[PDB]
Amino acid sequence: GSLLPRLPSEPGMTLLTLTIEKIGLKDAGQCIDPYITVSVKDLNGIDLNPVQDTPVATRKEDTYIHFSVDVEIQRHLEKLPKGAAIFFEFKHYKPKKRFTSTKCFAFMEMDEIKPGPIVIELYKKPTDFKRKKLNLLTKKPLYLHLNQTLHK
Repeated sequence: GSLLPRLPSEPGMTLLTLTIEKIGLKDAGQCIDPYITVSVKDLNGIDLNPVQDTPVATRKEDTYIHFSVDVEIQRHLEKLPKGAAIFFEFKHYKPKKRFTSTKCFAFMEMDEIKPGPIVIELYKKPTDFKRKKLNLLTKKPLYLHLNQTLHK
């Protein structure tokens, strides 16, 4: 993993913690060494922040992988540009290919940052960091479940 510590607080500014609770996937339990890459991209799909990888999740069920990990967003919210989005890319080891593959992704726009639980739908790889063209992974109620906490 490469999860970074919370930034120092700045007066009058706000820091976001996203707790990645779990991810629903039809084939969750089949996914080997699953993890999530969290990035913050501008309108044009360019990294505004350092990319962060969760550690590998070990708590697997048939249709959920439990993470229960906090990710610290590496910029005070008021300093993010209006078209930014936070991406969550679910990655796993493909044993027939012997490499790590991005299976699917979720994202959230700036106007979706609000306290409390949120569920976000998954879109099929390859990740579109401009989120212009999206292919839904499943219509089943299998989502990425997050908790948002806004600090000061």
